[PDB]
Amino acid sequence: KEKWGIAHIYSSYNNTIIHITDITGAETISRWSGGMVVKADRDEPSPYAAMLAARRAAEEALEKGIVGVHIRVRAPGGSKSKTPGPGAQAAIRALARAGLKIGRVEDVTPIPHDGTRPKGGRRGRRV
RNA sequence: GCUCGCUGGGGAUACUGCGGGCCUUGGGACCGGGAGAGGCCGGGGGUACCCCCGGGGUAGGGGUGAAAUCCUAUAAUCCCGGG
Ligand SMILES: [Mg+2]
Ligand SMILES: [Mg+2]
Ligand SMILES: [Mg+2]
Ligand SMILES: [Mg+2]
Repeated sequence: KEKWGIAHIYSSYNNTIIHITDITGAETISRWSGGMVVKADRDEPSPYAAMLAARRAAEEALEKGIVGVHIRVRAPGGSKSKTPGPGAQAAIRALARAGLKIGRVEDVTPIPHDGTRPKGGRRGRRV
């Protein structure tokens, strides 16, 4: 019939991770991060690295019989920043261009209802 | 005039003081329908985060203006089921 999977995208200011699993999430199909396609630590969160990683993951998934994916994109969340980095949209676009169909798209960033205390003291980073 | 201070008598009753009588406006008591993260005690929850166990996967993760220390083949980061 139709084999559909899930693409988990983890986007921060330092890196990007693209992880394709099956429909239930318990079996991993492919997994690629920004540090596996570039040489400079400064280029890990760039959109171009996201495109490269997404292309590699999409090819590996396509060779195994996956047809389309639903997308779940997240920032670090918690007591860290709630906003996704610059590589999320580039990752989303590259998956479609590689040949996979796209289902529904939603963000699953974990948000606290007044949880724990963040780092930096009561004055924050002083730079 | 000064020693602005003392003392024997007579007169007045507006104000202050003292005694008596009569009030309700200030203050207090009580009744009615409502408002509020005011306080104390008991019970039930919400996501988030950390650690441990089991399944998948394999070479990086993290962090900076740029790096390094640090974590990772005793299988990390990431995903799933539980405590
Ligand atoms: Mg890296
Ligand atoms: Mg410190
Ligand atoms: Mg300075
Ligand atoms: Mg395991």
